[PDB]
Amino acid sequence: GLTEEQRMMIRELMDAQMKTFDTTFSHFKNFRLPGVLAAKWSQVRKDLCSLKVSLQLRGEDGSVWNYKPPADSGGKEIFSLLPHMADMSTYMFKGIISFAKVISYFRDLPIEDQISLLKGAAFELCQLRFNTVFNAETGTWECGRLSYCLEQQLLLEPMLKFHYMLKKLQLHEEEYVLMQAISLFSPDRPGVLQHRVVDQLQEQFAITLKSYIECNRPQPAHRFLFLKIMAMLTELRSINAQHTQRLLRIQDIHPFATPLMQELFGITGS
Amino acid sequence: GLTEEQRMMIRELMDAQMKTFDTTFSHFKNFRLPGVLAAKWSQVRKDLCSLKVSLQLRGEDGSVWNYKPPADSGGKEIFSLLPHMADMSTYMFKGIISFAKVISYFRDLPIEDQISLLKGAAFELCQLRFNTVFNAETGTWECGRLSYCLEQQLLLEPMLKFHYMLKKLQLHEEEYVLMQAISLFSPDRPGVLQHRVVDQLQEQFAITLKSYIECNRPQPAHRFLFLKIMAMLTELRSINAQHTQRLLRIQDIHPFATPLMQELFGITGS
Ligand SMILES: C=C[C@](C)(O)CC[C@@H]1[C@@]2(C)CCCC(C)(C)[C@@H]2CC[C@@]1(C)O
Ligand SMILES: C=C[C@](C)(O)CC[C@@H]1[C@@]2(C)CCCC(C)(C)[C@@H]2CC[C@@]1(C)O
Repeated sequence: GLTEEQRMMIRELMDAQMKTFDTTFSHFKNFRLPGVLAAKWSQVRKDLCSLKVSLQLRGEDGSVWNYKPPADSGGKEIFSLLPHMADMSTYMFKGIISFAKVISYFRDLPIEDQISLLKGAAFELCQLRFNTVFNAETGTWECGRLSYCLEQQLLLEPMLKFHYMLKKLQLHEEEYVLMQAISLFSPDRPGVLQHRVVDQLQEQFAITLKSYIECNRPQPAHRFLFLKIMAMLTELRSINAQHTQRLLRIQDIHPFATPLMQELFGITGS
Repeated sequence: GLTEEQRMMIRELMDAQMKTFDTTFSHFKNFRLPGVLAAKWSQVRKDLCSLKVSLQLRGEDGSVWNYKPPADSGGKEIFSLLPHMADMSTYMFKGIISFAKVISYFRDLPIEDQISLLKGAAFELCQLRFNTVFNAETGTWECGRLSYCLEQQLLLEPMLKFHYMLKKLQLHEEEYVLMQAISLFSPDRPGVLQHRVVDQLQEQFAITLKSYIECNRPQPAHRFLFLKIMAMLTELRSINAQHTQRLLRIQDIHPFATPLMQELFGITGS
């Protein structure tokens, strides 16, 4: 059974998730949309083609807008969805930042450790929240009135393979929010000072997740599930590192990062 | 055979059509689009539902936007496409006005007869030009990078039955432009003073059309084609009258007419 203080730990995480995760994306608004009607470039081109999606906008009246992205023809058209994706990423980053500020274990860390942990894990927590709205049967992220549909060679892309593999473990809401906590409290992010405090905090979150699975998942299909989840978190950290490199390469030739993204990625504006 | 001065008549009409009809709609731009995300009303509701279309925007890069209109739920949502349609109608009206100003038979009329003829026939010439880009097999008006697809009970709507019936006569470009001339030079529009001059001008255009068909269409399928075209022009005049009533009813509860539309429909702004 879960100890008393582990139940309180899950409850506060679930509470923060309920307060800061707008599952309907109802307040995602005023976002940009695609307009109507050398070796660096070769690599920026490869960075974007494997993450191509179409976009659908369902209106409150019942109207539907659908956007199909263009094929790569050797021009700026591969950047048509970057302003919108920056707006969605920024909205998601804001929810992740609010999620961390509610958690007591996070407020009690020094503020300049809070910034270091958020800078290192904001992308990972965003991907974990996006997995809960991912439809693996249709390959679409269903974000309330917005839908991002992927245009099985796509599973070669580690980000897409991550979302398909994670969705198939069929995790509970409690397991997702504990994954967010373990990723957020990674002691070994750049600039973390209280690595000792963050380490034992992460260990308690992992122990709680381990005990949660052992108490609520007896089926043979969930054997080694905790170890499967931990391996997924290691893969997500790797995806976070390669995705940061992609963003910085695209930012080099075609700026698109919002001020909040610039802050999280260390861009000073000079 | 066509007389010498009839050949010159067709040539000037064809010349004006070539100069003023942008068949690719390349200069139709900066138009509005639907936003993203009592007994008068009952009749304004019936006026709009039978003319419902979806909208597709093909970009130069290869991207495609598609708009599906909402169903009627008893609200303002039936007016979502009115600003765009007013922009398309205004662009088409401008081409029709430029078409008339090139024709010598039109410039030589007094200017306040030119305004009366344009006020009475601008809608009809617009519909005739739209028929040349109508695809009866798909029910879509293919306007270059824009496509307006109709959402056979629709043939009950006289405007849609007109476009299907006219397209099936498979008229030449010369026959279309002569239809435009006969409609433009209708002597019996409100405010026409030189009804005698306009009458014999229209008669010459009809005689030229009659002679054109007799000289270039010997096939049994084109028997009575001139009489079929003349009957279509009478039907178009009737459609013009009922459509003016629809527009004025919609303008009463939901203003949408551009300044050019207001001028053509006699709205003073007071
Ligand atoms: C900020 C990152 C990028 C490269 O500019 C866009 C990544 C984007 C992203 C993960 C961005 C966040 C929203 C959502 C719908 C989950 C998409 C799925 C499609 C993908 C992978 O292209
Ligand atoms: C100005 C008139 C209206 C009522 O506001 C719109 C009419 C509109 C119209 C004839 C307007 C001109 C362009 C095009 C694509 C031919 C459409 C076809 C669909 C239809 C019939 O709804």
